[PDB]
Amino acid sequence: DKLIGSCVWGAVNYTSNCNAECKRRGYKGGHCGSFANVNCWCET
Repeated sequence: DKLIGSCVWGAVNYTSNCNAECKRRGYKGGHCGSFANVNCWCET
């Protein structure tokens, strides 16, 4: 998975629309994961 933004509010590069963000960038989709779902991971 490609990381390109923080799912948790406060962290640098915050992006709530993880799914849309990934789609907009150039990935099929995206989903928040990692520790406490703080990182947004784009489905490669």
